[PDB]
Amino acid sequence: MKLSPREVEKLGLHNAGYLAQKRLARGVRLNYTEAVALIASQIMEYARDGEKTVAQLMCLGQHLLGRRQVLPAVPHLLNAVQVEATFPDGTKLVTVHDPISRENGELQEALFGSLLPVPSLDKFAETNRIPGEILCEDECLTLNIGRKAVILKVTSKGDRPIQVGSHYHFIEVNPYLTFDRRKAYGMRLNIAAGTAVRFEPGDCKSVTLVSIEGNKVIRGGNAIADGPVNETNLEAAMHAVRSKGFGHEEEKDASEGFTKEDPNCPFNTFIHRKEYANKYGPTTGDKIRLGDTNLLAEIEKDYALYGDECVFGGGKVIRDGMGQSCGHPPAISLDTVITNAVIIDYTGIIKADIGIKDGLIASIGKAGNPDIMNGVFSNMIIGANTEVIAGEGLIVTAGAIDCHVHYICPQLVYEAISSGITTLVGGGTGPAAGTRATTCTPSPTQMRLMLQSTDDLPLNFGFTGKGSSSKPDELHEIIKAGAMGLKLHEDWGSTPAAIDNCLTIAEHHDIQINIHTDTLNEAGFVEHSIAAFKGRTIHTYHSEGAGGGHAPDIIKVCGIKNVLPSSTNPTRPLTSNTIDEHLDMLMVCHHLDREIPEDLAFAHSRIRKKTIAAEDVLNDIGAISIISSDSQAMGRVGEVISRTWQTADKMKAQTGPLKCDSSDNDNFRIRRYIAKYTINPAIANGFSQYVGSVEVGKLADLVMWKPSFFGTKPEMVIKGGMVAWADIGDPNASIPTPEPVKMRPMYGTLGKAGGALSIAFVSKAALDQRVNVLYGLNKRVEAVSNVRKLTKLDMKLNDALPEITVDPESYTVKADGKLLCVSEATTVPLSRNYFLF
Amino acid sequence: MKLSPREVEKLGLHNAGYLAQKRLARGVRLNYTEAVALIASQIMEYARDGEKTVAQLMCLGQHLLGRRQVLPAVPHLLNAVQVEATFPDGTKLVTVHDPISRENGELQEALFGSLLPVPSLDKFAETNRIPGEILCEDECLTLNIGRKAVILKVTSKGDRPIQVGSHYHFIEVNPYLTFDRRKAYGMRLNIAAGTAVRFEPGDCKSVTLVSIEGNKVIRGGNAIADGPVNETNLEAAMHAVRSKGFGHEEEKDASEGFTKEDPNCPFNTFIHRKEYANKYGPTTGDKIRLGDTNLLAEIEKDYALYGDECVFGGGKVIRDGMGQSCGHPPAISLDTVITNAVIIDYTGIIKADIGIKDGLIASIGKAGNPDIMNGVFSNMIIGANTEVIAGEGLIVTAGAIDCHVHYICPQLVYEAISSGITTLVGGGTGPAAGTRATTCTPSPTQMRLMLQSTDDLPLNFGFTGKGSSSKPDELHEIIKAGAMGLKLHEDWGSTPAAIDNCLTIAEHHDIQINIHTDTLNEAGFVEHSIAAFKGRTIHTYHSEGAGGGHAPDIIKVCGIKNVLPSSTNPTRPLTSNTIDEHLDMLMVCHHLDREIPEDLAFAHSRIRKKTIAAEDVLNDIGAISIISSDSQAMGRVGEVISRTWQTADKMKAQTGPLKCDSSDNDNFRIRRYIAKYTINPAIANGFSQYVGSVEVGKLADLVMWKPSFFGTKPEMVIKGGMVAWADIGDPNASIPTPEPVKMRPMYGTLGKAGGALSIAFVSKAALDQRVNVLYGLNKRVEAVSNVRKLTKLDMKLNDALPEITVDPESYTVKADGKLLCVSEATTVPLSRNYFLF
Amino acid sequence: NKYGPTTGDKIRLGDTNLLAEIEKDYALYGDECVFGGGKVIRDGMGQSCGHPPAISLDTVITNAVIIDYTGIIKADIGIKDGLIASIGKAGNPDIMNGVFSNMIIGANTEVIAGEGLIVTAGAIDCHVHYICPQLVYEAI
Amino acid sequence: KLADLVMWKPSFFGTKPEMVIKGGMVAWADIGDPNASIPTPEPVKMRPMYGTLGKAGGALSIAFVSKAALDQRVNVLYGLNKRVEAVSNVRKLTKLDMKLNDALPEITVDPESYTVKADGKLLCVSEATTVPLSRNYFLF
Ligand code: NI
Ligand code: NI
Repeated sequence: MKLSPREVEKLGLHNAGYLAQKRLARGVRLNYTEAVALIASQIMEYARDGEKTVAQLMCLGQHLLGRRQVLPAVPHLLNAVQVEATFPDGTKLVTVHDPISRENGELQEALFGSLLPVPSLDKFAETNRIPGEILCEDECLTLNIGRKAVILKVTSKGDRPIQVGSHYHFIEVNPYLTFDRRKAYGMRLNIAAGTAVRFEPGDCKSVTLVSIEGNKVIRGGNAIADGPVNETNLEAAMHAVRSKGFGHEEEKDASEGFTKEDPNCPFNTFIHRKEYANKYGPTTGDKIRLGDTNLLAEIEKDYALYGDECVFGGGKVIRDGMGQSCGHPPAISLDTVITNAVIIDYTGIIKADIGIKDGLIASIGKAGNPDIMNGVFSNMIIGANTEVIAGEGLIVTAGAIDCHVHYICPQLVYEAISSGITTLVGGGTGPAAGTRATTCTPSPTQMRLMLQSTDDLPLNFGFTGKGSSSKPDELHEIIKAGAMGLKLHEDWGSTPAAIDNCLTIAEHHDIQINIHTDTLNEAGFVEHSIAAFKGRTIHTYHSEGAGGGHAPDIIKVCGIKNVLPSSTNPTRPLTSNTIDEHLDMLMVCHHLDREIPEDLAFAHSRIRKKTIAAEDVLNDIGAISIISSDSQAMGRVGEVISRTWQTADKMKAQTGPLKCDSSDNDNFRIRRYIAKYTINPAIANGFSQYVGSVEVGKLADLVMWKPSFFGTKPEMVIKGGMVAWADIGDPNASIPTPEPVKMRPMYGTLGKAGGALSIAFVSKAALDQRVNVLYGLNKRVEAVSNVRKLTKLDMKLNDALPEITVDPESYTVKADGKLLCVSEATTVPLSRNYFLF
Repeated sequence: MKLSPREVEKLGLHNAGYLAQKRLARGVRLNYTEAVALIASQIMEYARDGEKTVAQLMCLGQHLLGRRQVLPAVPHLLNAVQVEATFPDGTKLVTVHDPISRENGELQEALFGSLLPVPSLDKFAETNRIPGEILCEDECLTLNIGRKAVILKVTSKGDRPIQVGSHYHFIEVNPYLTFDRRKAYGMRLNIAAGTAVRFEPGDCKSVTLVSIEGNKVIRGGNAIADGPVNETNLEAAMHAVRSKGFGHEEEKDASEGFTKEDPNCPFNTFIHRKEYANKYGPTTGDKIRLGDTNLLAEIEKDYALYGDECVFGGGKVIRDGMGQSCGHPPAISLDTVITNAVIIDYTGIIKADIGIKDGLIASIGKAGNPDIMNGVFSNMIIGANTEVIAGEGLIVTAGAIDCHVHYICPQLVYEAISSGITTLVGGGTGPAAGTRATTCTPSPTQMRLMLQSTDDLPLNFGFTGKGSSSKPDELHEIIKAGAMGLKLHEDWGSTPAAIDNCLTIAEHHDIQINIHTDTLNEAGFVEHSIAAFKGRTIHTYHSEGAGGGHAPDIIKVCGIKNVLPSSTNPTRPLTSNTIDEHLDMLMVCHHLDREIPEDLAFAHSRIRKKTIAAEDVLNDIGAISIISSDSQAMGRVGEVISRTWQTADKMKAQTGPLKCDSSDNDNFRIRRYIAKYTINPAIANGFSQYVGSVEVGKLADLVMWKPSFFGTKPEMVIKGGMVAWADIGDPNASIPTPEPVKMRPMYGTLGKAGGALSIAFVSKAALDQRVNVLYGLNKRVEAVSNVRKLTKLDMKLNDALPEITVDPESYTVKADGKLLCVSEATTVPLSRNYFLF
Repeated sequence: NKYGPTTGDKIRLGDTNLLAEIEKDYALYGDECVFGGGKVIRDGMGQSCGHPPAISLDTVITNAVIIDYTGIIKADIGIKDGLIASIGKAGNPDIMNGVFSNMIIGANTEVIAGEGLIVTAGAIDCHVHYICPQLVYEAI
Repeated sequence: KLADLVMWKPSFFGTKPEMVIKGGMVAWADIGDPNASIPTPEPVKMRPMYGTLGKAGGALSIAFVSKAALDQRVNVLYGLNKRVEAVSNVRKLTKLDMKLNDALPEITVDPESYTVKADGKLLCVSEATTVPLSRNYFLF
């Protein structure tokens, strides 16, 4: 065969398209992935026939699928489909535009080549909301306010077309443009940023120019007016215009004035809010739908001055001397800048540019050129050494932190980073039996081996040891070796003696203690474990008890002040299929038999509907502060984020807005829930200063999202200022977009680069021992700290302390005397519109 | 499932076979890949049935497909199909020989197991050239000229057979062979090299022996006659023959004489030219078709003396004391040798052996043993520490250089090396928006990160910085950090001031400047950019301007002496589908709207049929010297080679042979076009002393091609004397050939070996700073040089300087006053016979 | 005495009878690069301020008498990245005439005073017997 | 075995070696003035040779550790350029394994007079007023 790599990936695309074809043939409404796969594969097959031209397939691709063959969200999620295909002329790109544009598609065209029976149009059932929509006001914003303005008359004496950008210095335009070059000094076109004005040969146009702001320094272009804006440089520029032969004709009666906040001012350029949001992303007061959920994030504020947005492209703002600063020290220029980004964080939902330098979030605010723009600080200068990432219409979020990973395989690392998790904390050594059940890395030899094996991966890593011992010796040994925490587990012995020993060791070493308590109640009930805590800080994994813990009342720990509670994802939210799944999964895990009464009694005592339904409310009100994975140990590493937002959606459906929220937006709920997997795990584990939020000085572990895909599939995962993972298409494509578009690893994953972008979190004892030198780790290594004085009040936005009471018989849960109960959710968002399987 | 790694690959093979089955069922004629996939998959399914023997499937595989179910080239491309399958008695290899041997195949057998409807034989349409054929003369070559010859009478007294090779010392043969051992001293069988004479037990034969040449030293065998050929050693050998009991019987009247250039001489052995070309590959005067193209490469000369070809195998020349030297220093022994290779290079098209030592091309000439052969120099000795690569009937070409790579993903690196590109020059940091448009690596941090990430890849790498600045500060900073060139780009500002600044910096630092001129004509027209050049050397990317540049007449730079122009592949050659593809590709790239008149006007001004037709003539006459990719930025990395040859084919179809060519061969055109991606990029970028040609002293970045597959899919890519990538079959196969045959990475890609075989090209400023030590690079690092005094006359075979004139209105292009116009090509070679998708 | 000999002067080489005459001098009289308290090489006077950081010399030997097989001259030697970056006149092109871009004294430039000293290329000894490592110290 | 050799002049045996070879390379040697025309002239001192410089001294030596430490690969943990080997065969040793010194006398010491008997015979040696290998050789 001699198959090249692109043939292999195209064969995978064809297999996905054939799966979509079978599903379409049996009459199900396809989702986004299936529709894209079908359209791409059918375009490839029609190209393989060789009886069509590229334009014919551009027209044909719009007829394959209609609105009735796809889910109601697909027409909004699916704007175009690029694909490469080998015609008789060779490989050609062909792109379908708005492929879903009819009520019904041509199903014979859609299933062509598959040799499957074409289904009748009746087979597609009938039953909406736009994922990622921007809800704007019906207002026209006004650009370039408080500036000196002049309306000039320009005529082209050239024989070729001449576009000029919005921020290009107008006195330095092509010499074959004739106009009053004296009145264009220190001026730029008063038009929307990133747009242009075109002068066809001989064309005559009346333009409006507004003064540049900032330091008012002209650089670049033709070097006609190289220098600050003043009278002497104006005379020098006019002498250069006359000498070098640049078109100049005085217009004595030109119109002069100022741009005002006036609808009837002749110098003002207006732009509708919808057009503004389409061009640069939403501004203050707009709202964003988070995926296909019911949550609306309103932009609390916006750092941009309208008219000076940093837009990169051909003939756009970020260019030499216009939006790329040129006359500044090389060493204050940003390494990277994410432009026009909507930042969702636990602190707020804002619109800003994120400047990244040396792998840290250098600044958040307005970027650009202080020579040309107002409001640009010295930590936000875009220089000639600055890479640009376009955040127009994308959401920037901090990389998620998963604090309950079982290192059972290295493929869960790829699955986690592909979903936007940049930090894993947990324990394990592989698929050994001890780590399938526990997040313990027992041996120091295994600690060294796991720190060495994960050294090249572009994630932050933290490993915990086995704290289930009644004497402190081996705990000291494993903390000294690199363990940043200890784990008490029922399978090693989670008795009160072990709890006391592990907690005094934690107070000695300033590490966090994770506990999975005794489900059998063999040494005592939950009150005796709480007594063993002795008021000391402790993190409780899966505090509900579905993952495990004192049957039935482990959930009482959500009311204790010194206990930091967390939840695992497989119960988030309660749904119709949750109990059967969890019961029989528990039976599989524990090798239990349904036919023996004791085994089924244990299973039913441990998997409880009422206590999970209470867990949902406790997550909503802030009594549970962290949502983790428990990966491959009753947990899914790639669903910490999505499941969290699903919970939020459910709690808006069945409880309405929170008290702090209103009918306008869901900003407080969004902040509370995004804190559960970004900042609260970081505070709990003791590395809050490095990761967990989009804050200046923190590591640049960022995740880009389309608002239509928020919570399911990110556009790219940036690790330490470099793109670690991203959605990319065919490597042999003419552009990056053509199918198959997969979440692939980028240059941040190769060589010794992935270690240069990330941190290995260890204990203070291990860093004092310089385990990064002993083990030969290329990664950065930092010590965890500030975890022993923590109470529930330190969890951001999740500091509630209800008085929990569980009935021993009926398992009814009351918080402050009020019953906690929520209905089962028959559906969830962020699941079915997005995933092939 | 517990799927082992081989089951996954066999499942992929089955998927490819099922795709081929669906295509065959709808009645298209399969290509090579589809036919191989179908035959292998069907053999696997018949084995899975368990009702067939291996012989039954050997016979059955020849009847699945006929000549009417496959393209006309497939019967010549497809000689056999090996496949490994699980029969009821375990895993067995079954291989089909000449699987296309009927007009029509058994379509029920071909589609067996798929449950698809068998198509009637009428559905396959009707419409020849042999890919890779060797056109030889009707002449018989004569072996071993000017040697002393004796015809002896040998008889076997053994009870089991004795086969003797062509170069084995005949006095050293099995003791049970009786013959005149005195007349066999210093003699070897006068037969074709690598062949043998078989003595069945009791068999009595008459053989002809000719003297060995060179130093005439006998080594190895039975150690009967070790030493130089003389009288004293003859007497010692005869004493050893008598003592050790070797069969000896004097033949007083044995015929003796000399081998002559005479057809009717009794001592001469003749071999036909077709048999010679089949056995050892073509010799002087033969012709080779390059793939399925129109082009015929004639062997200009051959370094081989007929009779002493270095052939490796069982009982063949390269053996201890016959073709493997024994009495030389271990150090002068070659590390490896490519034998009997046809070398296509811009210098010439020759037949030679390539000796590689320490990762460099140690020598080109005749390899072997100077003790036994004439014409072997001390830099071409095959010793006991020499690996052998068989170039018999294969073409060896220098690894291609792609000078316009956008480092958007690391998968394009695999795509490039799998197609024969060994050196990438360009810029980028990942899928950031700044690098999807430009080949700029802006930050020094990103320069370090990218040099570290590509440290283990087995390719040569060169990174360029962002030169679009009006002051030199950040340009100095990024050149000092590792950048070996700068890119001026319209997206950052490609104005005359930036051009002047970047060019004076280039003159300072001795790096090359690549430019993407201003398409908007915002600061100047093309004459003003040329004025900004000020006669200084500059590389111009995609000089035609489809990729971008001054609308419509950037192509005028092809006439400027100091400009080194290049073209990108997606316009190479003009075909019927090119304009629609490029128009709508530009529309998606620049986010343009077809319904806005200005946007469509810009798009039509940029994508022009007349200049895209002009660049074909300009590449043919040599006015365009380099063909690059522009990978994933309107460019395909894996088609730099194929597209180039496609253009050559087109320009032979529509213009005939060049002036320097004749009706016999196309050697000058082949050299001119192979210079466009091997040597000219190397000269332009400043590392032509290391890579870019099959020349002694250069790095051994070689690509071995089957002549039928030349230009599409190489047999292997050697990097620094080690096989970096190769076409290999199932890992669990009994031999390397069985399907699925994929181009896989070899041991050159693992560990710290990939860096040991490559060069990272940096600036002189960076090598003086020792960035290979600062960044911890295991790769070799060299400085680029000799790029500022270059003119068009330094590009090899592409030094033409036509006087170009473009019409402002009609876009008509004239070179020296003559209209340049080429017809659209409705088909191309090297595309459809070879690729699955 | 102040800056070292200029064109036409002569220097006795040690206590030998050999006189090295300065063949030529790159200095413009009045703009000698002298480092010290209240001297020429200062910010904005003889130390340049308005140039890229990366063209500044790493080191500059000032007012040096260079004896070499090519000639016996008087010049400043600019060193950058461990190589002899340039030989000529160092200083500030804002204030001084005859300063090229490879001879700019910036704020990242170390100064060695060659006033009245002779500069020679390090000798090459091609017949060393590596009998001990102490001869290396004696040689250097 | 490792080539840890010591070359002595027979007139100087036991006091001052001519050279100490470590792993086939001269580690230390008696050498004279570095600027002498030959190695012999005074002051002749025992000086360290090229075996003691750079990463050569580790290339010629062995760091003896336990088996537990070699299993842990402490040569990799600590970044040692020296060769590392495990000690072994020390638990089954008796007096009879010491070469040429395997005698086992029955020793008896008097508690009061400290008189020592071996196999019942008094052990007594006179004090030596002089020793060789001390005064003919050492300056101090
Ligand atoms: Ni757990
Ligand atoms: Ni370009």
